[PDB]
Amino acid sequence: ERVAKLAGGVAVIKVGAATEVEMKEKKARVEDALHATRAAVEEGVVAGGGVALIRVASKLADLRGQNEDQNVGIKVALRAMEAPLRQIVLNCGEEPSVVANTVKGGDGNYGYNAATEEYGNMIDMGILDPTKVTRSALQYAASVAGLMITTECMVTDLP
Amino acid sequence: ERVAKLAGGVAVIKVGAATEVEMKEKKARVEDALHATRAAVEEGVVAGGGVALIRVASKLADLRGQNEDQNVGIKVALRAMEAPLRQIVLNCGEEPSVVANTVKGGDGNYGYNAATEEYGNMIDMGILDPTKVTRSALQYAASVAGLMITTECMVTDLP
Repeated sequence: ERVAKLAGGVAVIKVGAATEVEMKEKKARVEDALHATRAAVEEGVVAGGGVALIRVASKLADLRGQNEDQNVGIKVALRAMEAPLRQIVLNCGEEPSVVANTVKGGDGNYGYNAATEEYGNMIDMGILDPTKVTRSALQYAASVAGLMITTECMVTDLP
Repeated sequence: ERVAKLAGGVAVIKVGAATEVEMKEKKARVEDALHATRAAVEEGVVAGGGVALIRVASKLADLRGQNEDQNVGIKVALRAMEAPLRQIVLNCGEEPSVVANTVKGGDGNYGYNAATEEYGNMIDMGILDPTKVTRSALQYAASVAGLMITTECMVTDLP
């Protein structure tokens, strides 16, 4: 904060809306974007639409572990890596597996543009997620769900 | 017509079988088939796997009615025409929308062979439904469900 006061400078974004329920959801989105850009800057961008994830899943098609159970454990994460793309499509009322099949038929930054309903190069269409966020999504989900599946017993209060 | 009936004799069939159950059971299926056949003859075969229906749905992609409600009414039947294929696939434990997407990507008699789990030409693979049956399925379902959706009030006995 002090470095900006001295350096460079300090900027304020003022959000406009007609009402107050609008003000709140809008201010919340600008706050969200403000963070996501700060993350991209410290950690770049990758193809959005969750294609980045689908792309790393095919790169790791040949990853193996110390034994067969570890292998299924890998295939479990890879298969999960498809889910963001799969939900995005499902929220559009469209066939999620059919979109996924055809994105997985492509290469590099080829993806589905859910807004316009046609395939293309995601970076060219301006659909970029920041790397830090995609990474962070993955690391954290993995961390919790990893633990979660090792649960054999649960202890809680009575109803 | 009187000559044809008379000169002419009557052909008979004796359904052979191991068990009296199967026997009389098989006998049944026979009389059935015979039916459809006579009918099939009077008015043939079409690609099974419910592809015929999926095929007519794309031919009618440009059908319209007297007003917008009539239009939705058309899209409602077309969308339904996909259901047999969709159930067949769902009974195999496989992704029904993914199969449908790829059959709809094809043409003519290209379909899914649920038995062998691979796509191909349905007539070549011997998967044929008789026309009279496919037609008749459609006409009757339409007839009842058509009426059914116009229901605003129901009158029955007390529980």
